[PDB]
Amino acid sequence: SVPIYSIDEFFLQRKLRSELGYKDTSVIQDLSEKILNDIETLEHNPVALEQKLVDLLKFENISLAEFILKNRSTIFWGIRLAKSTENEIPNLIEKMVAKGLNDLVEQY
Repeated sequence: SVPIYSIDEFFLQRKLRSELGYKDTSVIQDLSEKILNDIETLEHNPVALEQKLVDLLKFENISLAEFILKNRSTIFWGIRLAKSTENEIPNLIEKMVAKGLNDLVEQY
């Protein structure tokens, strides 16, 4: 469900606008980064991450948690690939160092 190549820089921002409905960009910018910041901290366990995501996205009303749960690693490392411009070559070293997670086999 959704490869790593498909996830561009503004992938999570577009998914939030379509599902939630937020017209404003700076509401999406904070909310996209706020979900991403929760993921990196709670990579240690999946069940604790669902507790926070249910609160941010405002309960079963919207939900959208299972979509982020299955793609938690893919989106976080996916957006980091497209974000870095000019200083992208030090980030391509960081992906080699950050290899505690499973090997995402994907090339350009």
